[PDB]
Amino acid sequence: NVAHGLAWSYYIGYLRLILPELQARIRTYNQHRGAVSQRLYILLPLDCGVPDNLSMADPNIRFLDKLPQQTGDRAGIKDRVYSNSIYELLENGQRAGTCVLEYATPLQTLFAMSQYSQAGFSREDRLEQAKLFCRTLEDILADAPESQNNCRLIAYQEPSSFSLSQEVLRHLRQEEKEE
Amino acid sequence: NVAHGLAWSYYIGYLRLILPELQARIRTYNQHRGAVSQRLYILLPLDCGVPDNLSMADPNIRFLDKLPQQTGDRAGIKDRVYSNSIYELLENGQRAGTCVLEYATPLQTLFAMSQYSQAGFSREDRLEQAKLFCRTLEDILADAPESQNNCRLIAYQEPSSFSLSQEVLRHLRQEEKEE
Ligand SMILES: Nc1ncnc2c1ncn2[C@@H]1O[C@@H]2COP(=O)(O)O[C@H]3[C@@H](O)[C@H](n4cnc5c(N)ncnc54)O[C@@H]3COP(=O)(O)O[C@H]2[C@H]1O
Repeated sequence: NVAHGLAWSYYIGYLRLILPELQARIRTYNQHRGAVSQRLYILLPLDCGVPDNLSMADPNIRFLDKLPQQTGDRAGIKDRVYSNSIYELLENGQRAGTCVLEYATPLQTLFAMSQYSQAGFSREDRLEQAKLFCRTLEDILADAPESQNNCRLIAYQEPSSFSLSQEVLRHLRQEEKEE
Repeated sequence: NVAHGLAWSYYIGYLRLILPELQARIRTYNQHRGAVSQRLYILLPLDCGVPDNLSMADPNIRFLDKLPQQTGDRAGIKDRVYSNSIYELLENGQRAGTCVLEYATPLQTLFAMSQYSQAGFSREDRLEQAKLFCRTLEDILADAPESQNNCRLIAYQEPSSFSLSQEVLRHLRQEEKEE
């Protein structure tokens, strides 16, 4: 049940420090083309396949720019930088949305752990732990609307023809339906 | 035993990506006063008290500068920045050493978890988990001399008159004894 600790680490050491400041950074970018959505969209692939370049996971997800970096002193590191990337979502050659998009990195940690023999984490427990991570993280944000309003969890499982851009657009449009 | 997963997360998502590049960044700073030591000194307070400003933990630990930032694309974030701070260690008004110093942030996560009721982590298990983190992390680096040569773990426990700068200097001088 390592996924439980990674979910809490994900919130304590990240979501709870950037999301209270995200709207400010979003509106700052729009001021100083297209309107960036005001939520952090977090990709939770249950197969734990976490590429580093989204464009390689789906060409329709096209990097646009970066937000204004957030900084802060943490654990003896001066000016620890929290940066986020803005992606355009394409659909049949058209820009259907623009949002701050990224994977949940701890799912990449789960994947790596399953390969290290010293970690005592079997390759078979990847899916189960990924789901415990999603469930735990969802339960955490349910008790912190400050952060829940600032992000949407996009958990998915590829069966083999899958569209990641279409998966994001579904959440991005259901959010605009209640805007 | 959440400490086990945080230790592996600490290595997979950090130590294993900066330490192979640390010497290059150290020597770059010395080129482009005093010689910075060529190891990352990581503070592991077993009481899990992890301030964000080292100078507040001990005035003899004085921030000097930052290293050249390392960057890389991780989990959909373009140019994720890994930064490190250089500290001078004072001793009776004299500069006894200079090194890249910082706390192990996951110990700060353990502390926060113990306060959240939803996390199911008792306040009493802080010390035990801190030690499991130290032990686990030490065992990981023993199997990766690439990273072990590039860092020294400084685990300590305050009894109530403690000197943190003197604690670091002891490790910094034992390393120069076999230089
Ligand atoms: N700037 C950022 N950008 C994107 N995501 C961020 C982030 N800061 C935190 N997170 C998310 O939160 C997790 C836990 O962060 P934490 O700092 O407590 O725990 C971190 C931290 O103690 C250490 N670490 C990683 N990157 C670091 C950095 N740039 N500076 C200092 N420590 C770092 O490794 C642990 C695990 O890192 P990991 O990435 O796997 O897991 C991170 C990551 O998924």
